[PDB]
Amino acid sequence: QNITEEFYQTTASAVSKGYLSALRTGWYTSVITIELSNIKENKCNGTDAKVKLIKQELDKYKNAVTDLQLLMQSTGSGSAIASGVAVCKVLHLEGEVNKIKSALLSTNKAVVSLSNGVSVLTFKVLDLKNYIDKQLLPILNKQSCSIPNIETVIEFQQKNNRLLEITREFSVNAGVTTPVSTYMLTNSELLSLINDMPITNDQKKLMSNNVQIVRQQSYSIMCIIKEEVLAYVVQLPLYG
Repeated sequence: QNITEEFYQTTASAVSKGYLSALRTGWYTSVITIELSNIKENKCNGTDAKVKLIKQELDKYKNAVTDLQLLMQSTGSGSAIASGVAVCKVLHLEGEVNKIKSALLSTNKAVVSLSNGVSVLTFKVLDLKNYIDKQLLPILNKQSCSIPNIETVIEFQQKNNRLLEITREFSVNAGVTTPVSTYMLTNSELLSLINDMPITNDQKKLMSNNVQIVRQQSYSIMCIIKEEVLAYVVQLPLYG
């Protein structure tokens, strides 16, 4: 007799699931990118605890990258994610990934015209290469490993945690996840994407007020790792 299961429910709002799904008229696809460091396993004189912890965190960084590389090689028309899948194909066209990277070199957001006709908003939500190439490359790219003070270990785990969780969600879901978690797209990132969507301001108010409901109506789709860029497509509903 519990009719609540037929309703999206948040702390302040509820929406009928069938009514919301029926109102959908299209999909909006965005490209979410994480900048990665292409670093091989460097072996040097590692004795103390802090070096072990960094290399253990580094190993998990390497495993997550290789796991996602196996996903992109792994993984139409009538599918619920056919919109996002089509965008992934364009990203596989040689030259698109560098185009997205060039536009995100100075900002974490930029509108990019692909080489199929679609203009797609692109985000860079995490810059791991910048952190690794400036805080860890000087320490470990040596004959004898440098000593990273224990707070550097904590910082790197903080930043690396998001990549591991994203890899974990993609691995157990075979590359397609719903609802879109806060690790795929934080609330701040999701609200920013909504504000730049080609919809009305009232629609932006509707989605911004109900971010949790938007997550349950959206998909996150793994696309590619290429040229130090991890790219996945977030597919958001359009009610127009």
